[PDB]
Parts: sequence; C-alpha cells; structure tokens
Amino acid sequence: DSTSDLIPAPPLSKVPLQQNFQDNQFQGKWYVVGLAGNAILREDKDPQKMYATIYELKEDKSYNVTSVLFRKKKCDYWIRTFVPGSQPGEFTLGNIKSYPGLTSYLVRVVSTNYNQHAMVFFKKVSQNREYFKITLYGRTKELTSELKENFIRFSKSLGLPENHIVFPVPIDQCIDG
Ligand SMILES: O=C(NCCCN(CCCCN(CCCNC(=O)c1cccc(=O)n1O)C(=O)c1cccc(=O)n1O)C(=O)c1cccc(=O)n1O)c1cccc(=O)n1O
Ligand SMILES: [Cm+3]
Repeated sequence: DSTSDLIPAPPLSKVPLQQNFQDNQFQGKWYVVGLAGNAILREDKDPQKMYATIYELKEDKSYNVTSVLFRKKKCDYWIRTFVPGSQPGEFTLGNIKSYPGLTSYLVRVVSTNYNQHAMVFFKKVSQNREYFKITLYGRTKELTSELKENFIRFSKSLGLPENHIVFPVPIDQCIDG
C-alpha cells in the first residue's frame, strides 16, 4: 500500500556488455565505490557507507555473491546466486521464487579490467515496479576522478541526474576482511 514515482529503466540497447567477459578473472572482492540508480538518493544527513561484494565462481559457472555491510554496529552479510544468462557477463538471480514480490532480476557487466575497476548494471522488477542501478566497483576503496567522472557520464546517459548518484564513504569496519 503506497504511491511512488520512478525514472524509467533505460532500454538494454543503451547498456554495453564487456566484450569477451572472463568469469574467473572477475572473482574476488570488489568495493562499491560508486552507486547510481532510480531509487538512489543523495542524503546529506546520513551518508551511505561503502560496502564490499565478493564473487565466487562455482563448479557449475554460477557465482556465489556475498555482500558485506556495516550496519547497526555489526557486519551484515547478504548471500545470493548469479546464474549465467543470455551472453557472457550477463546473469539472472537464482532462486527468484524465494524472494517475495520479485519477478525479474538482470545483471550485466558493462566494463572491467578485472584488477582495478568495474561497472555493473542491475535491473529488477519488484511489486511490479522497475528499479535499476549502476555500481562502480574498485579492487581498492579509491578510484581516480577520471574513472568517477566516466561513471557519472554513463549514469547520465541512462537518464539519471546527479542527485541520483552517490559515492559511498570509505570505512574500515567489516569490509577489509
Ligand atoms: O534500486 C536499487 N538499489 C538501490 C536501493 C537499495 N535499497 C537500499 C539498500 C538496502 C540495503 N542493501 C540491501 C541488502 C540486503 N538485500 C536484500 O535482502 C535483497 C534480497 C533480494 C533482492 C534484493 O535485491 N536485495 O537487496 C544494500 O545496500 C545492498 C547490498 C548489495 C546488493 C544490493 O542489491 N543491495 O540493496 C533498497 O532498499 C532497495 C530499493 C528498491 C529496490 C531494491 O532492490 N533495493 O535493494 C536496485 C536496483 C536493482 C537491483 C538491486 O538489487 N537494487 O538494490
Ligand atoms: Cm537490492
């Protein structure tokens, strides 16, 4: 029981796919250095904290994906499964039925060099509402102004204005494990 208004998801034709995606090289820990999306809102009062997301390639070529967040003074863990989709670097969420309200969930790796940075596009439909976000990943907690400007540029090309783009503040708790 609500109302809400969302910037429309871009057509998928506007979201590049990393050429020749290498699933093994993409494994390991990534820090979320940038976040943009139609439900992302810059909040001056209570700024969003950096978290990390860990990709583990399984025998069957799906990823176990684990995100580690610092919240309420504890380390919080969200584990889920990315199942290979229609082309290399594209995934759907495994076990979608087990998430109530969730009808679709798409992941597309837009670009990466595997050992420093990545951008990843996510689109999900939940309670019939269409959310999308772009994540900027670093292998470390810092990235250059140049890379962050590129991420802002790309986010805008998908219809997002600046106040729907945030750069989570680096922290030491939980995510350096
Ligand atoms: O709009 C999006 N994100 C920005 C707002 C995130 N948020 C605020 C943060 C909440 C805190 N958590 C969520 C951590 C726990 N998660 C979940 O138990 C979960 C279960 C099933 C599906 C799913 O998606 N989740 O998250 C993150 O910081 C976190 C970390 C890592 C990955 C991740 O996804 N999240 O959120 C929301 O409440 C929200 C609003 C609307 C849709 C939505 O999916 N979420 O999570 C979005 C668009 C498309 C796919 C997608 O996954 N997301 O999040
Ligand atoms: Cm989410």
